[PDB]
Amino acid sequence: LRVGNKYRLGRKIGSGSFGDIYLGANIASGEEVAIKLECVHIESKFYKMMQGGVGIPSIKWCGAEGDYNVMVMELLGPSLEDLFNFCSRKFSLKTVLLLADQMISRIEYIHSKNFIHRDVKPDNFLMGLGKKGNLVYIIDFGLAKKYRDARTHQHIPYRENKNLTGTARYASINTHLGIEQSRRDDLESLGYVLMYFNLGSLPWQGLKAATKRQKYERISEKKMSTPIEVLCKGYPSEFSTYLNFCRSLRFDDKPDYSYLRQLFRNLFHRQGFSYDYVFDWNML
Ligand SMILES: Nc1ncnc2c1c(COc1cccc(Cl)c1)nn2C1CCOCC1
Repeated sequence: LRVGNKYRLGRKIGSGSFGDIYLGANIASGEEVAIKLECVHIESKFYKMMQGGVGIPSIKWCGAEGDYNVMVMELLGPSLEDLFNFCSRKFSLKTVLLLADQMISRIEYIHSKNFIHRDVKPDNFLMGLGKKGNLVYIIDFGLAKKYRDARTHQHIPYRENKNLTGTARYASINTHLGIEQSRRDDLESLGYVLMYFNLGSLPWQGLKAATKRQKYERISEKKMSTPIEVLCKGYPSEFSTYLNFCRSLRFDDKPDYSYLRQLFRNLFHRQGFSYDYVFDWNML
């Protein structure tokens, strides 16, 4: 159905607690686009304030189309989780390091603009299209939220007893504890995703859990009993240094992004990798 006067709806590509994603187009220009339908805005504030950033998708139209809330953004490519499968869920160290630099930068971008993602995972990272093909994009469906006042820059208050927000498998340890999330948390999650790409699955993954709750319970338990040095055994120390650093951050602490990025470029240099920017999936 014709929506936003100029966008034709189309096949639905994905469902989610967030709503549904449909492929669609622009009757006028004819540009493939993605559209999200939500049962009759917090995501809108994040996008229009991340606008212009590298790896931040463009929103082309916001509003209600009858009983639903619409959001149209530029079409992007596969997610890192899709590519992970395309590559037998085994990423070379180089691709992991290549991705690590970009992903740390997106997160820092969101942070420099008073927001925390809160659901950092393979699935929320999509590759660009065309010549933006090697650019990693970050997508927010609705968990992004301010962590400081745009004006004053006062960091939001500390809080406990909060229910699990974002995916359990990649959640920071304090999130599991019910602690208000902050920048440190977006980073820690990224820590687990990076280890997830090296191992192929985290040790708290696929836990025999009778019910939902017991599920988040077992994962939380397994995550807190798995020491970093055990989780990263057999891999470059940088991954241990990364996770340990994030887990050290105070609640309102400002992360040292460059230190983290450099942690991985020092490792890139020492492996002797070629600086040819090619990810595993564009190789034979
Ligand atoms: N832009 C996109 N281009 C190609 N594919 C896409 C997307 C989005 C985000 O689309 C929107 C549109 C408006 C608002 C919001 Cl949040 C998200 N998701 N997906 C896939 C859906 C199925 O599962 C994996 C990702």
